Amino acid sequence: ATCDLASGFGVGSSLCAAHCLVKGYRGGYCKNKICHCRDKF
Repeated sequence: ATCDLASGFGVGSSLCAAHCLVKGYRGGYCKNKICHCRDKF
């Protein structure tokens, strides 16, 4: 899962962002324990 607890003292926003950058997003943030990406080109 993208989001957890030991996500670098967070939830999983940094991973979500970087991970989605690979796909084609310009941002990523974990909300409601779910990786929600933003800006899909």
